[PDB]
Amino acid sequence: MTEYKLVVVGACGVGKSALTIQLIQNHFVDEYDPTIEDSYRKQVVIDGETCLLDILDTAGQEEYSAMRDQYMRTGEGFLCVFAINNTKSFEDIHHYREQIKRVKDSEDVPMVLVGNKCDLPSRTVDTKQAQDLARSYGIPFIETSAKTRQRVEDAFYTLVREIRQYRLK
Ligand SMILES: *C[C@H](O)C(=O)N1CCN(c2nc(OC[C@@]34CCCN3C[C@H](F)C4)nc3c(F)c(-c4cccc5ccc(F)c(C#C)c45)ncc23)CC1
Ligand SMILES: Nc1nc2c(ncn2[C@@H]2O[C@H](COP(=O)(O)OP(=O)(O)O)[C@@H](O)[C@H]2O)c(=O)[nH]1
Ligand SMILES: [Mg+2]
Repeated sequence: MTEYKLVVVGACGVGKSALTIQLIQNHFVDEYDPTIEDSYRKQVVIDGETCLLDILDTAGQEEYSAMRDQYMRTGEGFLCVFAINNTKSFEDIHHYREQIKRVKDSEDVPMVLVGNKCDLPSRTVDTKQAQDLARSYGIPFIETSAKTRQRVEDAFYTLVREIRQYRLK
């Protein structure tokens, strides 16, 4: 099958692991160990194509090294996650995109911006604000809830679609 290497990035606590485990296992994990970084695979059919998703759930220590860069560089698309009730995690998005552009050495990298925890009532980041930022980046924006599973498949499948478009260009 066709493999897609996805990398889930974003601040501590935004829901990277919860989103990943929701997609793979269809259940919601609270308080998942923030130090554990793993890759998860799933075979899925997206727009008629059988896909093997290989999803890196980034975690643990913020590390910069030639080795780490090399590893990140193998990522084909990046799910850039913030939490809609945490403004700092949203303003961190610039940094993550900066590092992605740096290691991929391109201003064109498949990316999807994800505003997670959209089930919560105490939003601090407006949907429109994130939409406008995503538009400036030229990437899709989707709000998700790893808790209710709202748009979780949409978020990951949108990233696959972005990678497919990049490959065809
Ligand atoms: C909670 C738990 O420890 C956790 O999940 N994480 C996630 C990974 N990790 C991390 N953080 C940051 O930015 C954190 C920030 C706050 C303190 C200082 N620092 C700078 C900003 F102010 C925000 N950044 C990165 C990071 F860039 C990378 C990484 C390293 C090398 C290259 C690349 C290339 C592309 C990438 F997408 C990433 C990513 C992610 C790269 N890695 C991990 C980071 C905090 C702990
Ligand atoms: N209400 C709500 N809580 C979430 C959601 N996603 C993650 N969480 C909670 O936020 C905390 C951090 O999530 P986690 O997946 O560990 O974040 P990570 O550090 O980015 O991997 C956990 O307690 C989760 O239960 C969500 O969509 N809604
Ligand atoms: Mg985690």
